Amino acid sequence: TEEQIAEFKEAFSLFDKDGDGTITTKELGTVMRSLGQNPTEAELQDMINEVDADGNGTIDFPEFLTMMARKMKDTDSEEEIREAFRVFDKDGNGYISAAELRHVMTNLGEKLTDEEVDEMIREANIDGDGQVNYEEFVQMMTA
Ligand SMILES: [Ca+2]
Ligand SMILES: [Ca+2]
Ligand SMILES: [Ca+2]
Ligand SMILES: [Ca+2]
Repeated sequence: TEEQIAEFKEAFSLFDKDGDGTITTKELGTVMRSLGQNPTEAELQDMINEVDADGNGTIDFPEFLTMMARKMKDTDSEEEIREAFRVFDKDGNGYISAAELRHVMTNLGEKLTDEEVDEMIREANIDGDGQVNYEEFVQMMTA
């Protein structure tokens, strides 16, 4: 963890421009900008409120660190799921068709008829294209 807080410390300093130990809507603002995004003060204020646990109006290390921890898990999630999607989507076309789910389902040890695969697509197909896209996929995986 020692070398972990250090890493986190490094990330915190980019934001803490004047090094007083807190991040302000203005400091958050200059970083967003240096990144090519010019948020309004109102949008900046919402970004701070979300992380500000004690309501003093700024974010300190412990608050950042704790925001950061939780969110690093969820990006390690979206990434596992973004993976499975890619193995399913044999023709990297953005969509999982019946032919594709059937092929991979057979490699998982289940030989399904076209009818059973059809039923799988249906169940998860929202926009009704008869295909499963990333969006439909995650809702199917997670929820
Ligand atoms: Ca500061
Ligand atoms: Ca605070
Ligand atoms: Ca495909
Ligand atoms: Ca669809």
